[PDB]
This record gives sequence, structure tokens and C-alpha cells, in this order.
Amino acid sequence: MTLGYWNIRGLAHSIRLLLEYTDSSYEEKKYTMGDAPDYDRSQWLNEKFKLGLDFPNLPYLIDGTHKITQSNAILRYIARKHNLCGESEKEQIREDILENQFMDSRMQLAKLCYDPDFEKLKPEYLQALPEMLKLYSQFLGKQPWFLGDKITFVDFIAYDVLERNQVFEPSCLDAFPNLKDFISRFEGLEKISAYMKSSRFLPRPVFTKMAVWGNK
Amino acid sequence: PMTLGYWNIRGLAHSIRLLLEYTDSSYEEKKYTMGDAPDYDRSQWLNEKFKLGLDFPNLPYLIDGTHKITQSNAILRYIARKHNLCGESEKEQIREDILENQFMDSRMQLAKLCYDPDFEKLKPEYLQALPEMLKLYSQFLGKQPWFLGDKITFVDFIAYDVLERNQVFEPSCLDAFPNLKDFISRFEGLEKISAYMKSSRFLPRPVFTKMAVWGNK
Ligand SMILES: CC/C(=C/SC[C@H](NC(=O)CC[C@H](N)C(=O)O)C(=O)NCC(=O)O)C(=O)c1ccc(OCC(=O)NCCCCNC(=O)COc2ccc(C(=O)/C(=C/SC[C@H](NC(=O)CC[C@H](N)C(=O)O)C(=O)NCC(=O)O)CC)c(Cl)c2Cl)c(Cl)c1Cl
Repeated sequence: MTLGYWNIRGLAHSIRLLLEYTDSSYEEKKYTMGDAPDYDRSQWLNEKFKLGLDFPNLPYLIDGTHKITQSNAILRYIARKHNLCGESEKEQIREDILENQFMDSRMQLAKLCYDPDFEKLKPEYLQALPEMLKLYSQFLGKQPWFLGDKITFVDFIAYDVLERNQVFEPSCLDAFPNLKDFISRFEGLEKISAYMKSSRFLPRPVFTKMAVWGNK
Repeated sequence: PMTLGYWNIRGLAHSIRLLLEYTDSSYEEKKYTMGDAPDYDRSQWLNEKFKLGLDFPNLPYLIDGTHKITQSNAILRYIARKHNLCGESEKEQIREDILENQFMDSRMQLAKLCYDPDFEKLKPEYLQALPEMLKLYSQFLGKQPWFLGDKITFVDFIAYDVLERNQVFEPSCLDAFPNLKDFISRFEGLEKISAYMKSSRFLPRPVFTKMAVWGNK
């Protein structure tokens, strides 16, 4: 099993954490991006079209005969294999909603951090952020996990998005104990804890070299 | 009984509307009208956004009895699971997932272009990049009638919208790809689709919101 991605956190964080939790056997291919102004992508470009991928992209997962692209598709593949999915209709709906909701959240932060105008844009982001966090908080309520009593793939997505907001602005979650408690819970999982004490753990840089925030 | 909420445009509800039609679903639409520039008034929505019991209030939304769903893809999946319009084998599920997200990327690229003040300048570039993404969809589809194989599924609804709106942007974009052109025809030719397309309820334009540079009307 091989995981391909840039040498940064980005869209692979959740996948890495999931492979770890699932005691999956895998190897990473980690491409290096260059700096400004050329942002050299040589190693990736020389192999992008040589992997058998239907829609070449980063991240990618090669598992035996299956070749997958699209972060969410990759997460879902792993998830289905390890019974880490919503089961009831209601759980599936929630799963679907959150998967997409969290992608919107991811992207709002990414759009900010890659905008030349970052500093003029930040306070807006930060003023808006509590509103979204609040919805997440209220959704989660007193459940340990997003779907209920059981951990599922979306919690991996949730962790990444929420935690990185905490890294962006360390106080952002202060108004939401259940979200702080969620992060702790995630981090406290045996496997997660042990990963986190390994050299493979890759929490930063959050974004690519092209970012204005998180490029380092 | 079921209620579909969205702005009074094509946008992200096109695929949903077409799926509800195909499935002979009983539904009503709640159509919100955005105001024109420069204010782009959102009050019609905003006045009820937080009164619908939605966990994460947004457009589009689907109210189905006691299920309250937001997120376009979630809505599609919900409908699809009800009507056997999903991938079944593991391999089918993988492909469904990939395409769902791939077409979202495609959708977003076109929207980014279409809402950029630099549209004019940026268009040729989009047009130059387009056959490469379109080729990948053509390759993927191959000789299959539908994206997952011999059975129509939700992703074909997404595919239709994305591909067809590219054809609206640039009518010749699909020329090099017989299979894609045939896919379009086939989708359009589905009984319930064909009929809907002839109705006064069909809403193919405007493509985007009032704030768009292109497709605003
Ligand atoms: C780490 C940084 C990262 C780079 S990773 C490296 C890169 N890979 C890569 O990009 C892979 C991405 C892929 N998708 C994946 O794997 O996941 C790489 O190097 N690759 C190698 C090569 O060689 O290529 C990074 O920066 C990054 C980059 C890209 C992306 O994602 C790309 C993308 O396009 N993703 C799809 C969109 C996902 C997220 N969606 C959104 O954020 C919001 O979506 C939309 C918003 C508006 C909009 C419209 O204009 C329509 C308006 S509708 C009315 C509106 N409702 C909504 O907005 C609802 C949206 C919701 N999601 C839904 O679907 O329902 C409204 O009025 N609402 C009401 C209200 O009150 O709010 C127009 C009609 C549209 Cl169309 C959309 Cl889609 C990512 Cl993620 C990252 Cl991180």
C-alpha cells in the first residue's frame, strides 16, 4: 500500500491518521515542492502520468489493484475496509453532511491562507469562525464521536480541520468545551498517541510552499 | 411533501432537480431570489436560514419528512440510496467516490473562473486546460453507457450537469469526445429527463448567481 502526497500536512493528515489507527501497512511517497518563485514540482510531474491513476493527483493511494485519488475517496476506501462508516440511514446522512461541511471549512481556511491579502482577510475569518465552530459544537453535543458512540472516518476529517484551526488561532475553541474534549479524545487514542510520538508524524507545514500562512 | 430549497438558478441544484425528476419524486421547490448588483440582496434566504431546523443551514437544502439535509452531494446521496441509484460492488463504490469528488473539483474550477473579475483574461486559459480534464472523463467512461458501468447512478447526474454546463460555456468542448457527447444525448433522452426539459419548470439558466461575471443571467 502506498500513499502519495506532498511533504506537508495538507489533505493527507486525515488519511495518515486513519491508516495508523487502522494498523494499516503502508509506505509513503512524499514529494517535495520547491520555493518561490518557481515552486519546482519535478519529481511529482515526472511521475504524475506513470502511476495508472485515472485522474492523476495528490493525494493518491495504491492498494493492490486499486488506485485511488481524491482525499475523501481514499478515506472512504480505508473506512469501508475497516468498518469505520455510518451504518444506519441516519448515520449515513450525517456522515455525508459532515464530510462535505468539513471540506467547505477546510477550503475556507485554505483560501484565506493562500490569498495574497491574508492580513486584510484574517480578521474576517476569525470573526466568522465562531459561528461555524458553534454549529459543529452543537452538532456534536455530548457524543464522543460525530456519528454517535462509535468512531468513524468523518472524525478523522473533523480532527484535522478543527485542530488546524486551533493551530491557526490557539484560542478558537475556548468557547466550545466539547470540541476541545473531542481533540483530546482523538489524540488519546492508543494508535494516534503512539503515531504522534513517531518521526513520521507530520503536523506542519500545514500547507504548500505557495501559501502565505502555513508554508513553513 | 419533500421540499427543495435553493436560489432561483441552475447552480448546485441542477443535478438534484434532475434526480428528483428521474425518480418520480414528489416535491415542491422553495426558490429564493437573490437581488441584483450592487447589493446582491440575500434577505429572502437569510430571513429563514435559521428557521428550518437545519444543522448547518445552507443552499441547497432538502426537507424530507423528518430528514433535514444540506450539502449538495449529501442530498444526492440521500435520494440515490432511496432509489437504488448507487454503486454496489466495492469497485463501483470507489469509482463513485472518486468521480463525485473529481466532478466537484471541475465544477469549482468553472465557478472560480466565472466569478473572477478577470474573467476575460482568464477564459482562454481555461479553454486551453479544458480538453485535458475532459479527456480524462472520456477515458474513464470508455465504452460504458454510464459512469459506473451499465447502470445509471447519482454520479451520472453530477456528470451531466458538469459536462453539459461546459458545453453551454463552450459548445464545442465535447467534440473530440464521441462518448461524452453520446452520454449527454443519452441522459437527455431519458424519458423523465426529456419531458422535464420540455417543461416550463426546467431551469438551465442562469447557470450561476447574480454575483457571477459570466452566467449571471
Ligand atoms: C494542502 C493545500 C491543498 C493542496 S493539496 C495538493 C493538490 N491536490 C489537490 O488539490 C486535490 C484536491 C482534491 N479535491 C482532493 O484530493 O480532495 C495537488 O498538488 N495536486 C497535484 C496535481 O498535480 O494536481 C489545497 O490548497 C487545496 C486545493 C484544492 C482543494 O479543493 C479543490 C476543489 O475545487 N474542491 C472542491 C470544492 C470543495 C469545497 N467546496 C467549497 O468550499 C464550497 O463549494 C462551493 C461554493 C460556492 C459555489 C458556488 O459558487 C455556487 C453557489 S451555491 C449557493 C451557496 N451554497 C453553497 O456554497 C453550498 C456549498 C456546499 N459545499 C454544497 O455542495 O452544497 C449559498 O448561497 N449558500 C447559502 C449560505 O447561506 O451560505 C454557484 C451556483 C460552488 Cl459551485 C461550490 Cl462547489 C482543496 Cl480542498 C485544498 Cl485544501
